[PDB]
Amino acid sequence: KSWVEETCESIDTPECPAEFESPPTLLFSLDGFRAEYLHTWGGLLPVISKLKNCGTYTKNMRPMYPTKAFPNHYSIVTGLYPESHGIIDNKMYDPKMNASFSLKSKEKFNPLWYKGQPIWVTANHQEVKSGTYFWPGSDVEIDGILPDIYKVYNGSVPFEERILAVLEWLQLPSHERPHFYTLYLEEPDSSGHSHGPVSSEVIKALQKVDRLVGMLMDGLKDLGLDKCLNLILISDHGMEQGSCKKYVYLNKYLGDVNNVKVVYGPAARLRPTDVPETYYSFNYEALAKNLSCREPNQHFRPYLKPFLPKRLHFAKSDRIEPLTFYLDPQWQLALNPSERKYCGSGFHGSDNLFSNMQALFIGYGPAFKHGAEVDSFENIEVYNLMCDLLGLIPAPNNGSHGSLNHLLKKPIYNPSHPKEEGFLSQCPIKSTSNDLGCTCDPWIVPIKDFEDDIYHMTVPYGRPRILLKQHRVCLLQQQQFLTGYSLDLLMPLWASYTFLSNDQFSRDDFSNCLYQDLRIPLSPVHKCSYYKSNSKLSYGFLTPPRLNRVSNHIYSEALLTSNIVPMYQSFQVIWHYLHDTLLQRYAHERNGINVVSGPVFDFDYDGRYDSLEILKQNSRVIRSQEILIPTHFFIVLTSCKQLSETPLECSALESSAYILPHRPDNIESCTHGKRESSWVEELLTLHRARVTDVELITGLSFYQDRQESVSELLRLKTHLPIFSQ
Ligand SMILES: Nc1nc2c(ncn2[C@@H]2O[C@@H]3COP(=O)(O)O[C@H]4[C@@H](O)[C@H](n5cnc6c(N)ncnc65)O[C@@H]4COP(=O)(O)O[C@H]3[C@H]2O)c(=O)[nH]1
Ligand SMILES: *[C@@H]1O[C@H](CO)[C@@H](O[C@@H]2O[C@H](CO)[C@@H](O[C@H]3O[C@H](CO)[C@@H](O)[C@H](O)[C@@H]3O)[C@H](O)[C@H]2NC(C)=O)[C@H](O)[C@H]1NC(C)=O
Ligand SMILES: *[C@@H]1O[C@H](CO)[C@@H](O)[C@H](O)[C@H]1NC(C)=O
Ligand SMILES: *[C@@H]1O[C@H](CO)[C@@H](O)[C@H](O)[C@H]1NC(C)=O
Ligand SMILES: *[C@@H]1O[C@H](CO)[C@@H](O)[C@H](O)[C@H]1NC(C)=O
Ligand SMILES: [Ca+2]
Ligand SMILES: [Cl-]
Ligand SMILES: [Cl-]
Ligand SMILES: [Cl-]
Ligand SMILES: [Cl-]
Ligand SMILES: [Cl-]
Ligand SMILES: [Cl-]
Ligand SMILES: [Zn+2]
Ligand SMILES: [Zn+2]
Repeated sequence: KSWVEETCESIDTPECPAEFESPPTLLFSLDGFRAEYLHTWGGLLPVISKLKNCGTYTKNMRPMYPTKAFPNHYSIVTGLYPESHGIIDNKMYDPKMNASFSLKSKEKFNPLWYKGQPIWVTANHQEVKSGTYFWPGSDVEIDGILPDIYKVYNGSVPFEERILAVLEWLQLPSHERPHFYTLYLEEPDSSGHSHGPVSSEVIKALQKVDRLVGMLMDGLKDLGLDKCLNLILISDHGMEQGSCKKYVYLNKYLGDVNNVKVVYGPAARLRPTDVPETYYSFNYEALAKNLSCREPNQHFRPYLKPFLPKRLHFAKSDRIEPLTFYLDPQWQLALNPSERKYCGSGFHGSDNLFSNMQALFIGYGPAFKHGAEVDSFENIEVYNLMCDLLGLIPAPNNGSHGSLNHLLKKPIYNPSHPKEEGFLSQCPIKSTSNDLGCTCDPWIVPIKDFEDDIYHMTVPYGRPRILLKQHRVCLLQQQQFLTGYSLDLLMPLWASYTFLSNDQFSRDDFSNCLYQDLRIPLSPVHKCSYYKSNSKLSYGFLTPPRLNRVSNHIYSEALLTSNIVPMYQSFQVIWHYLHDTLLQRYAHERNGINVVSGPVFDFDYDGRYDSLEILKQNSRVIRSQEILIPTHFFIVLTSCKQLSETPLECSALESSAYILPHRPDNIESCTHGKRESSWVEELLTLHRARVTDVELITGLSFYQDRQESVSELLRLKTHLPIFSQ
């Protein structure tokens, strides 16, 4: 009898032959196996269906951007974003190397491309052997290390021979046998490209790899290993149907230029042809602006790379061109029709939250649960998991160690909340009152005399913790919100408040009206007079003064100088619509929301909060005062899973996070032709982010006082919703 015909039985303990002290881990990639293939054609794939039903499965493993083979395979084995591990696409130009990378060039074997630490190198350093039958990077000497057994990539090797070789490796004596293995097949990616994802050729390709996995499982059973091996069946990305009618050609807007090179496809990038001499002097911004808002409902958008949504984490590599393009589902871009492959084939590379880009993940073996279906997770999380399976300490990476513990029968690593590394103080009322130059309207109720339940109301999940190392913060308590105030930057790092479903906003105006918070040092850029007619810059509020839960008028404590941030007039359009219109609707839909908002400073576009050194280099002198202008603003919205519960009494949390670019115009949204502001909601959706994304870029940590385990909270904070096509 074959493995697939046996009944599914629980493997609570590894059932291993005498020559095996612990089960190995095998990482098995089916290139271009989009998650939906199993959703729809599972009945035709008996082998992979048994792995899913007898193992641990997610409907969608989220890939990394761009959704191509080399970035994503190397992300899986490093736990790193492509921008950090250096393999940002299958084809790259490095201006400092003055060298081009591609899959059919000898540069593919040059170790200088491959950063980070792949799991076989991690294993080597910790006395664990590896055998790789193809995997990007595995035929390259990385950190002076090669897998104990490896194969130089050769796509012509029959799939059966690859599986048989691994099965022979598993028969090696213990002192030479690897503990970690890889297998890689080019299908169903090959048929998806040549014939499209919805084709009889892809179905044949899916049946072929299903029989090949069965061949693997049958071999393990013959060796007595089918209950002594942790299998991770995975893919690098999904597949989409391209069209010649959904292809953007830049020469429509630029003319038939030849001084630029465009990496064609859905995640296209642009650089001058005269490199490296002009790689940094080229006027990318002028080119980006010439390509912006040219068509109604334009299906491509130019982005200078720091302006891409942070959730993509696609900017901190010199191999990522300063100009990139973001493409709608099914759409691709090239310089002209001669600079691209066939426009009607299957393709991938698009936004890693598009449903058809989602990837496969099944875990099967002693370590994995039986019949468990788990929420989506990113493939950068798998490196830590394989480390736990192999008894390895992981190298530093972007996965959140412990966030996949719910996949395992018995979690290996027990995660902790990060320590608060800030310096916390109390801010005393010890500021001499000064004229702010404000002209408050008569209906603004002043703060004439400045001199537990409220705390829980404003931070019902616990206050955000300051991860910023040695940063000086004091907590400012108000009746309706809590502020984490930076004494080093003289502006608030976050404000937290709860917006109940029946709470009303005030209609009154409050222009050019502030009250000096006598608990903080007075700065010239705290005053109304500084921003008066300041064409360069205005100010905005973290907590909305119109929200007043007790009284009918403007909430005067929200007018404190500790509650304002520098803010462009252009961004005020977004911020005002968010708070005057969207938040009220979200609170109706969610039965209230808790809100935390604040500034972000990521001037070096690495997705992490900036050092003091970096902030000093990016300060601006405006109206004879040094001022630090945020690069983004964050907002985190939290409510209950059960709609009968208000945010102060959640049995379980629902979280939405956003990292909004703080730009001095709204060219990103193409608003010249618009007479209503719903485009603000589209901008929010595009720039949604994991809670963990916000934590990394602000040095803050949320929800630490909740009773859920740390791993459960990591699951909440790493989640990101998929755009359903
Ligand atoms: N729109 C479109 N794009 C295509 C088509 N055919 C290929 N592409 C693209 O060219 C790349 C080369 O595919 P290949 O068939 O020549 O080699 C395959 C495979 O042989 C190769 N490869 C896989 N592992 C490798 C490895 N370890 N080393 C070197 N090359 C490797 O990667 C390629 C698939 O990864 P990919 O889809 O992200 O990139 C494709 C893909 O993005 C096509 O028909 N239509
Ligand atoms: C994703 O995880 C990466 C690995 O932890 C992380 O990259 C690391 O970033 C730090 C901080 O920039 C670098 O640390 C050192 O950088 C230079 C040395 O080159 C020093 O001047 C610094 O003081 C510091 O010691 C690491 O070199 C870097 N590691 C790698 C492999 O890139 C990324 O930041 C993470 N990405 C996100 C968005 O969180
Ligand atoms: C960059 O490398 C290419 C090799 O493809 C070479 O032709 C060119 O002269 C080099 N330019 C500089 C400035 O080094
Ligand atoms: C690739 O493998 C095939 C066998 O499947 C072999 O004929 C061919 O010579 C190999 N290529 C190289 C460069 O070794
Ligand atoms: C278009 O590009 C030119 C350079 O060729 C630049 O001077 C101009 O400012 C750009 N147009 C816009 C609207 O930015
Ligand atoms: Ca930064
Ligand atoms: Cl790099
Ligand atoms: Cl390139
Ligand atoms: Cl278009
Ligand atoms: Cl492609
Ligand atoms: Cl195990
Ligand atoms: Cl709780
Ligand atoms: Zn692929
Ligand atoms: Zn492909």
